[PDB]
Amino acid sequence: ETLNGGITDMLTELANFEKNVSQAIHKYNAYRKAASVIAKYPHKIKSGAEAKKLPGVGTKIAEKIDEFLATGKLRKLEKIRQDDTSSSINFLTRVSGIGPSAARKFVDEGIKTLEDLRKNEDKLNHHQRIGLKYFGDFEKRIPREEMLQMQDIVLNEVKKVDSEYIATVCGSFRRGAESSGDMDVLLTHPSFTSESTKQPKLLHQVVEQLQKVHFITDTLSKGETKFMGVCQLPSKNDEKEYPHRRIDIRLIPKDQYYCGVLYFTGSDIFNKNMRAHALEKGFTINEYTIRPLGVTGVAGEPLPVDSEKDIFDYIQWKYREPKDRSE
DNA sequence: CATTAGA
DNA sequence: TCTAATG
Ligand SMILES: [Mn+2]
Ligand SMILES: [Mn+2]
Ligand SMILES: [Mn+2]
Repeated sequence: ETLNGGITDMLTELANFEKNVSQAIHKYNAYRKAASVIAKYPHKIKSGAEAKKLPGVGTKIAEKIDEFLATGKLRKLEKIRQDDTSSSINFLTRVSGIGPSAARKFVDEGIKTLEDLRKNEDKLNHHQRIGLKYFGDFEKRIPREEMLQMQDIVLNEVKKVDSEYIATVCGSFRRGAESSGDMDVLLTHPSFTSESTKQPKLLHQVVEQLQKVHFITDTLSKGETKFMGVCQLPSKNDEKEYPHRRIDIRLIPKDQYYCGVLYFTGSDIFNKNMRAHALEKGFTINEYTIRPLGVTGVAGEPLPVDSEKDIFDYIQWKYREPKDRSE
């Protein structure tokens, strides 16, 4: 957590690079398991040799650790950090729509900067187009204050279109966070669950709503179950407009909400841990259900849920307010 | 780890 | 169809 820090971070830098600037899936995969194990080991690695004892630790990375231990740095690391191309790739990457594949291609074409991308708006797609559009506000955090404002309007039309809806705005917001990166809207409807062969419109009706009122402003992607967009809060009585916000709305079978709710609400750890416990408790939890375990090794059969509580009662735990689902 | 775009 | 990019 800290006695093995420099090593871990260095490695992951090492790993993140192979994946991105290069295509080295494997090396990258390499640096990761290593960067993983070395993180677990309870003592101060004092030499590669020592590291090397480890699993996934080869001559390659161990060599790497000596150098880092020996001298406060690493050239390979220093070289990359300098490398304009590779820099370039990391950069373009921030552009929502942009991935490594693109990055690279873009770079090869010579598009390396913000401006580059502009000049060639043609070379980019709608997503990427949008991404480029709202790059600044896309990297901006969302104050709860706003979060509050957003969730309000949203439940608002949700309600309006059909009173039979259920929306929850999950994530850290849901968890109390003083700020969020985007807004995550979970959605369901009685008239939609497991078997009841859809009602795409169900999703459809809302986005449309939000749009008509100006909440929704662009479309990153619209599917019959997962919309992905951009939104904004009505820029008040002037002098202050709002940044373009990333938002996601998703449809869900009323029969699997709460799990998914539970889940997407986190925290990553809270979940893992709760889930771990459900294992002892003779259960199985996952993004959609909760199945009781059969000693044969495994089992099935989706226990019925109607609330965040049921899942809890099931594994006989303490209801944790989402406030404190921190871990 | 599944959904969406796209080419 | 595949492949990329999001989460
Ligand atoms: Mn070994
Ligand atoms: Mn990006
Ligand atoms: Mn998200």
